[PDB]
Amino acid sequence: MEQQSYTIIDETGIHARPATMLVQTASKFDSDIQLEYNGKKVNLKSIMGVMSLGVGKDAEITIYADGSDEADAIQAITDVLSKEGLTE
Repeated sequence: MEQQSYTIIDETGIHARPATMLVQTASKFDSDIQLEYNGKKVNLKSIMGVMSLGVGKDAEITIYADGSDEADAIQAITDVLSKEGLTE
């Protein structure tokens, strides 16, 4: 039942670094985190979910973990999505 909205600048998006990160990070907790967009709502699956919503520069999102380690997820999940801001 946790959640966290953001505003990144990765005009490239969830590349090989943030993608592989969310895979292990999210898969670790196992809880389903629904990562939304300024005009969309899906799971931050990276494989396509994030691609569809487009996580470019200034990309606004809203994540929600609902499973078991839904809180711990938010923290480590940030570091992951936070990596996107380390680009442009």
